[PDB]
Amino acid sequence: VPNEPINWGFKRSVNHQPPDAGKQLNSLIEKYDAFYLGNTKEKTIYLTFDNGYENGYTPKVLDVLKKHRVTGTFFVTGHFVKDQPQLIKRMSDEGHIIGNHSFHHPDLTTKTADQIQDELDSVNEEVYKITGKQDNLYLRPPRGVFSEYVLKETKRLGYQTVFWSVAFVDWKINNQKGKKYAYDHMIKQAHPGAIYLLHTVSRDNAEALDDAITDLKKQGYTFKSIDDLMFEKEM
Repeated sequence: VPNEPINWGFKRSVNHQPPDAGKQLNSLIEKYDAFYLGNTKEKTIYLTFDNGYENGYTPKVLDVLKKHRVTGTFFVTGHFVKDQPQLIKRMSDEGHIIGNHSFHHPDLTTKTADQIQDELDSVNEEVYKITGKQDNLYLRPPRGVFSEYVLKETKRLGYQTVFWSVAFVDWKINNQKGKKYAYDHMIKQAHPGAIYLLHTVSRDNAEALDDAITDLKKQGYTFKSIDDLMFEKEM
């Protein structure tokens, strides 16, 4: 299979309609069971987070999710796990899902099968040492970079690759825009079956999320987890 680097990207959602990555990308991901949307036939949103390091707001994000009784899926890197053991424990104890964002967050298309296996297993290994548990195998390619080779290999390793349908610039520490910026994006880009990709390092992201969930729920949206997505898609 080809190993041509591919960066996950797509035209943003418009008019609250699910976005589409195109026929070529849709065919590729489906050939390997990867997905970027959940059930678009109901007003449901699946929250996911990418965690590479901590900037002091994840505890508040966890409090907000608990308050709204929403289950998040956090894709963590080796560094995050090693640096924030207590947070990993909270995610596990509070019913959240811990996804794999690789240990060193490298470009997987440049790693051999053996290297890929180690990059992923090492994260689970450390997570288990902390939680004594292990979630279903979910992966989010570092920097959204992948290829058919990466999808084929990770799937062979039992990993389900999870992309996204909503994301914005909430990861730039040198330019933290505030609550309104993030909130407005989560409301405007909302759509049935949306899988949100959020970060927890920018100023007021927890407060923006709190407001977004509150208002999205009022609109008639229900928040489900990646595990729920997988389960319901099976039945």
